[PDB]
Amino acid sequence: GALIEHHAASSTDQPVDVPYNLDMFSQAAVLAQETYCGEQAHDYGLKLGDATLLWTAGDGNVRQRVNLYQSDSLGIAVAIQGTNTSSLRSDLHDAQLRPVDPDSRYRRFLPQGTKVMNGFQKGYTDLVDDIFDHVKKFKQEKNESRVTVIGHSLGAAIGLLASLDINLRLEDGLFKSYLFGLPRVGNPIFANFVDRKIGDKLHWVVNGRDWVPTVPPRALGYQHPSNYVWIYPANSTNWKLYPGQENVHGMLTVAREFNFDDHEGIYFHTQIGASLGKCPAVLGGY
Amino acid sequence: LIEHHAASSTDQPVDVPYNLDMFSQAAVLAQETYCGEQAHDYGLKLGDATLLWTAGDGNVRQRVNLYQSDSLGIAVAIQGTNTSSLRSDLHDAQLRPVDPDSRYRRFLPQGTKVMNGFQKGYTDLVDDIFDHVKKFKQEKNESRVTVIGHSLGAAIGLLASLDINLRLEDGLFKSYLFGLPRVGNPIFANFVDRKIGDKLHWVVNGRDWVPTVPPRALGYQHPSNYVWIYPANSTNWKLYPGQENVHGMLTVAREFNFDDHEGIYFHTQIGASLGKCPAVLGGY
Ligand SMILES: *[C@@H]1O[C@H](CO)[C@@H](O[C@@H]2O[C@H](CO)[C@@H](O)[C@H](O)[C@H]2NC(C)=O)[C@H](O)[C@H]1NC(C)=O
Ligand SMILES: *[C@@H]1O[C@H](CO)[C@@H](O[C@@H]2O[C@H](CO)[C@@H](O)[C@H](O)[C@H]2NC(C)=O)[C@H](O)[C@H]1NC(C)=O
Ligand SMILES: *[C@@H]1O[C@H](CO)[C@@H](O)[C@H](O)[C@H]1NC(C)=O
Ligand SMILES: *[C@@H]1O[C@H](CO)[C@@H](O)[C@H](O)[C@H]1NC(C)=O
Repeated sequence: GALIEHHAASSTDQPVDVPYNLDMFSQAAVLAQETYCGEQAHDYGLKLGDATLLWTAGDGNVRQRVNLYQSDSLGIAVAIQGTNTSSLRSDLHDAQLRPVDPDSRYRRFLPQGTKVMNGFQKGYTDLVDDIFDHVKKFKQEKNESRVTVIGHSLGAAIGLLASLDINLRLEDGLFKSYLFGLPRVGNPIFANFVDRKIGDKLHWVVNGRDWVPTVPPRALGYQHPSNYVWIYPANSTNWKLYPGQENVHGMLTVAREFNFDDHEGIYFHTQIGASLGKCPAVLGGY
Repeated sequence: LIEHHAASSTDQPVDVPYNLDMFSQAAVLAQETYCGEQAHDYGLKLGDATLLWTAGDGNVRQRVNLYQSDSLGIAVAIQGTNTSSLRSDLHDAQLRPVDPDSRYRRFLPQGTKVMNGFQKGYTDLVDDIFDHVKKFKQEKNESRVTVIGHSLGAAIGLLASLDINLRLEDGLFKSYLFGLPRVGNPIFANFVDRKIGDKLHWVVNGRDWVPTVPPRALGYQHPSNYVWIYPANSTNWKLYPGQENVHGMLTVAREFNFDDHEGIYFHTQIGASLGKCPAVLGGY
């Protein structure tokens, strides 16, 4: 249709050592994986690391599966199910890709001109009311003010929206966010806002030459938030943090030499992937 | 989405190995394409180059000026445009990747695609260019043919350079392109490198937007080895090897402007609202 002529930042900052607690990142990883376990979905009481399963909705068909835990280190942890690269390759076309206004439940908290990808926001708005209801319920039952949002893949995209929304609309806001294989979600206005409001809480990681964080493309006006960890090579222990947005020393340096395999793999010693991790999911070991 | 891959070279930039006298000589001819009153001043001389023939008027077809040049031979310079015009017209059907025109399609790999708007710009002129290149090569006893262009003219120029090299006896001597937009897909870009890579010289000025469009996300890929003048209009220039070099233009990903398209390229001014008419070689 038309070329996006808006500018956007591409950071030139040098990559730094990853400063985060990787036990917590790993704990998030095993929960991200458990979202792909259908038979264990309503196994309430199941414990994965420090996190005990309390509630689940969705099934990966009409709505993404969401699993909610009490976790010693993460508080009330909400993990959202992702998908695989062949589903994303099939589904990301046409109306899905449209940059749209924020849903009315949270539109008034975000800058004017904020846009997010239609299919990702839809994935979120189909779950948001049940997530909010059950977060509030279990925060009250467990006397827990901390809320962590976690997700891989489509789950990471839904997760970014949930993390920002929870931080703006729910009392106590967000504690942490942990996102794995994150697609682009919104425009530069969105990305700057994410940085401003949840930048100090947000943790996200890209595995090697994963295609997923290259889409939707910058040419459609989409922009990542700041500071991703890049695991390179994929599945290795070689990780660094790439400051600012769309860092030129990172992903950008291979973004037309992607593959469809690195999306699933080993993230900080834990397997994540619909075809890869086990059920129930195992923490660490790789 | 375009799920096809494409190369993005990681090779370090190197010094520019080119004869810059010839690149500047091209630059004054790229500018003269913008001079409408002088379009038919046959005999006019700019550097080592004498005007022999002109077609087009910038309205229905781009202006093309044809010279005899001591250093470049029969030189064909194609008029470009300004960033404002490109911002307005690069939409919808103009951006579409299309098959090569039947005149040259069988010479190009299967799967080659070029931007529809730029190919139309060329195919509106190609027959007149071919006829007159042949006419003046024979009249001047000249086997060297050089193609030159800025802006849209650089895009039309790239197609001409390849087409001439494949279809015309003696092929191409040199190509000099300034502020080159993307023109075709990776198959095109690879083929350009294979067939005219050792003849091709092209340069981007600073944070010029034009060489960022059309986007890679629509399937477009630059050929190898651009000179980058950075900052814009300065004498700091390096060559960026391979295609879509990650150390170059891509490092100012999305922080373009609409002003560097016109400016100082190897000491000579190029741009529709910036030169003199007649154009001046060097001085800046
Ligand atoms: C990182 O780990 C993943 C998961 O083991 C690897 O994915 C496999 O890659 C091969 C080809 O590269 C495919 O044929 C398999 O189907 C993939 N498995 C899955 C479950 O996707 C990936 O290749 C690894 N990447 C690197 C760079 O080692
Ligand atoms: C390089 O040269 C060109 C010479 O025109 C500069 O373009 C001008 O820039 C100013 C400030 O942005 C604009 O207001 C003018 O309209 C531009 N002129 C034209 C004809 O486009 C360009 O800014 C210079 N760039 C650098 C980095 O020095
Ligand atoms: C990917 O996920 C889809 C949708 O759930 C499923 O039908 C398919 O079996 C999966 N593909 C692979 C290769 O595992
Ligand atoms: C750009 O070029 C076109 C020629 O079609 C002209 O009409 C327009 O006024 C020019 N714009 C500027 C800013 O020089």
